[PDB]
Amino acid sequence: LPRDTSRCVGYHGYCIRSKVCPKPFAAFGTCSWRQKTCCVDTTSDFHTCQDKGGHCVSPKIRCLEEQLGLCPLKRWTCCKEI
Repeated sequence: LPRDTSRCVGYHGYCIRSKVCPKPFAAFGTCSWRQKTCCVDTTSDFHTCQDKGGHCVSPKIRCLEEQLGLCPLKRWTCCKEI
C-alpha cells in the first residue's frame, strides 16, 4: 500500500485514484501520492478541512471552494488549498 494511505485511512479516510468520492465523502487532498485522493465519510466531525490547511475565501474570491466546515466569517466558504 502507498506510504501514507494506511496512515490516511484513520485520518482523512481511504484513498482512491480520483476525486470521484461518493457521498458523504470528501476528496480530502491527497494521502500519499497526488495521483490518488483521500476520502473520508464527511458527516459530523469530518469538517477537518483545516488539517489540510483549508483556506477561507470571501464571496468575491474566485477559488475552487468547498473544503469542509464553516469559516470564521459566515458568508465565507472553506476552500481547498488555493
